[PDB]
Amino acid sequence: MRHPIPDYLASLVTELGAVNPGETAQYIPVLAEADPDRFGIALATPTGRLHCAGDADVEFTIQSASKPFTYAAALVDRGFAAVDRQVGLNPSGEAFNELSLEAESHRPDNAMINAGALAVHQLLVGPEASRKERLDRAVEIMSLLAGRRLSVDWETYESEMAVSDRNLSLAHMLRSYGVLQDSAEEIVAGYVAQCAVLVTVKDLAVMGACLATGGIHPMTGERMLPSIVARRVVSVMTSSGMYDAAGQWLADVGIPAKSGVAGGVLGALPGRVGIGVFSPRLDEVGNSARGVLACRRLSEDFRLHLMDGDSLGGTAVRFVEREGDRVFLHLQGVIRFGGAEAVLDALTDLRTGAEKPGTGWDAAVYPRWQEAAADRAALSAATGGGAVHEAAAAAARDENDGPIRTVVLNLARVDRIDDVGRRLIAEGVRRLQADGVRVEVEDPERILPL
Amino acid sequence: MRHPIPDYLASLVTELGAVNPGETAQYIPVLAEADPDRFGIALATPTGRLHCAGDADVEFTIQSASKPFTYAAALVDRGFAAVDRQVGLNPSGEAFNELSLEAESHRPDNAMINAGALAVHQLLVGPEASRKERLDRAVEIMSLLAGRRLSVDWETYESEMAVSDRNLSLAHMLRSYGVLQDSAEEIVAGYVAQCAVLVTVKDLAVMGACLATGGIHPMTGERMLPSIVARRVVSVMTSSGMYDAAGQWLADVGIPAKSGVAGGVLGALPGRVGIGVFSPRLDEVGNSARGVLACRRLSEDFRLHLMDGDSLGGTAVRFVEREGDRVFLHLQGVIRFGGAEAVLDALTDLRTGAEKPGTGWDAAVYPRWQEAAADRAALSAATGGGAVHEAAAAAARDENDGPIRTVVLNLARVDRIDDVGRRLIAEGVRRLQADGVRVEVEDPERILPL
Repeated sequence: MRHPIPDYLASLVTELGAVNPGETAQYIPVLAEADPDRFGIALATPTGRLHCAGDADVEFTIQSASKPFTYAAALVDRGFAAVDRQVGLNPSGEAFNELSLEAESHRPDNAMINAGALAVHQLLVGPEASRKERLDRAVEIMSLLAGRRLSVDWETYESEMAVSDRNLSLAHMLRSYGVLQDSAEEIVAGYVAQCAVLVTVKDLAVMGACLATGGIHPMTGERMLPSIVARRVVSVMTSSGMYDAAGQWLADVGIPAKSGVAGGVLGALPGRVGIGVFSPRLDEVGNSARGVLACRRLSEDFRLHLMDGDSLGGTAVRFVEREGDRVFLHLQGVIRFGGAEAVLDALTDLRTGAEKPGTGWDAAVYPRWQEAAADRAALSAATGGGAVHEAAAAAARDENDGPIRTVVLNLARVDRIDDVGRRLIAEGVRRLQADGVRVEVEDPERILPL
Repeated sequence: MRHPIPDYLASLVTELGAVNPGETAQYIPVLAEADPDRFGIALATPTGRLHCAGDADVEFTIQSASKPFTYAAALVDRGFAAVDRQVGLNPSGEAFNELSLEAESHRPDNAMINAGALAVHQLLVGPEASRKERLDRAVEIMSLLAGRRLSVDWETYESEMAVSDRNLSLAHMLRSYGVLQDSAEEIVAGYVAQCAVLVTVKDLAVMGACLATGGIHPMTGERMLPSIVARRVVSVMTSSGMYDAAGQWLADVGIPAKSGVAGGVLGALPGRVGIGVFSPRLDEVGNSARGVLACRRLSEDFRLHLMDGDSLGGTAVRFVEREGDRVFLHLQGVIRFGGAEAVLDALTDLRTGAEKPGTGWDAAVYPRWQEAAADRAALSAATGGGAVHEAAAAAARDENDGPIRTVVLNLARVDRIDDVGRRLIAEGVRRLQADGVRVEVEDPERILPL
């Protein structure tokens, strides 16, 4: 059988491809002349899968879509403090107002706008880095997430460098205020080359997947960026990626994304998917007309919306078996606060101490809640509590005859766990032993420690 | 053993409670006189748990935090089309500019600002609803999610009704532009009473949990609102809840939230938690000083950030066993696109047709990717692919001797599945049978159908 997702993409391409409104980027001859009859799309999954359709192997300059990647590198190369002092976090239109730098901050609004991107480039390696080191540091970060050595299309670079008065304007203003140190020409040159890096709809998908996983490369499993750094990048994509229309975009689509004037659109939905879309023509506000509509389709047909929750929940608890005197509690999935939290519910739901719990709510006041609670399997199916309820069960009819003396924690089925999970699950075990309960942790591939 | 989460909350209360900067809402005597020495916090989980600390049982007028609830009711009572024609989706400051209504839209920016909240109230039941029907329709929606009959503090209502010139101003302007039909006095009266509804830190937590689950009540499991309606509410909370500071807030905290001038703060992080915080004093921008700082603490200590993914992923696949000629594929958790997607990977990863797959990537170009792929168990642990890889395994060495003829899909361990999951998993099964493979669906509590 053939995977049905790519067939969905092919249908979407054909349906939305029935028309092609808008225009190709006019302010740069090379892009205005590009072939408009192109439309491709790709989805890179968290686990390493790649679905596509249409022109998804056609290279094009990434332009603005490169902004979240250089921001990432700047954060790793200089640290938050140095970068935040130069780049802000507020949404705004690309139209520039000097008043935004007059603030006691003296820094452009965010990293998605040109002025902010020029400050990011300037920060790329260190204060004593040359023009060349910063350029390939840019090319390097994009290349490392794309999984292959990328190149700069000098034809576009030269084409744009000849009509770069606006960005030179932005760079000179930024210097007067001290956000740039080197020359306006030098920083603008590096950013224009940066925007000229060539990628395909599939490179973007994979690059976006790196951000969606929190920094881990989906095709290898190695960490390319620290999760805290990726969180900030996807955060700014959502609040500023679509400028003044971000509010409308978050609600109707709900996907962190950034478009580029060459037709490309980058998407990255944490924990679920990396998206790459390509369609030359732009709408009245500068984005890829079909590129963004296609994102809206993916969101409406699949509910791939940042506000549509998809958590591990109680499913972190694979099962709870009360063999006899000992209890077997197995865990699974990627454990973070979500799973760790449920785990703590399981452990606590065993009577390993005088059970004088704090319901939290007055049963007398909420008769409905008590009734619903009376059937824990039903309520657990309606919310999504996995096998956590098997804990109250083990401590149920089974405790009527015999106390629990040993608890085995098996983590074989667990893929990974962050520090938050580790510290929480650790504490839960520390408190078990305190109840005079034996606790043995069966962890084949030592994952538990910090 | 005692659950460690509430102990964390108690520590946080004591730590952040060491100081108490800001002022109580001054523009309404009753609130300016309220006792500032109060600080409580509560967390309501998706599965029905409630952790708390400090003054979390003290009632206070919900004020602005009521806005996302009336918006929800308006959406259900009138439908998106009627409501969107009166209320926009763009962020903005509470400071009012007439220019926002002059747009061809002729509607206030969003539902979080007063002007937008007044339009929401006006729409509450129907065009022919009385002043009274709209007031209790408001009280009703908040009461239904809080799980108990709430009441209006008329003392605050009268106190505020005596100094409601600003909101009357907003209501009269909205009438001139046709966003309100009834009198300015009537709509303002209903909204001020609306803001006077009394709730505790724990009511908010639970009310917020209703939004975080996509509309399902955590203490009962019954649907209080349709998921599409909750998605829109949490979407606007994130983009407009914190006004012009939403960008900064999304990045540093990442929690959909709204504060109220009485000291309360509502939080709702899809799929993970409903939050309620109370702390009378407000900062220089009108929010609960400690209320918001406490949200920042929860986000930094637990990584309870909208951009920190927590997806079910491959864990939707509990396990894949190749008993012999038949294969057993069990599923678990709350299946949506995330799980359904992985399921489709499992099914496809079996050779039930001439295996001429589309790698998606050129192995020659990405030697690293091929190597990593060579060890599917390792790569599946590094990304978080659950037991989906057991599919390629069943179709592995095992297929060297004998083809697969029957596939059993067990959904007993699955809690629930949306339409997206149903349609996708359905299609995957339709395509299996097409390969001449027998497919038997073991679904005890008929969940599959649409």
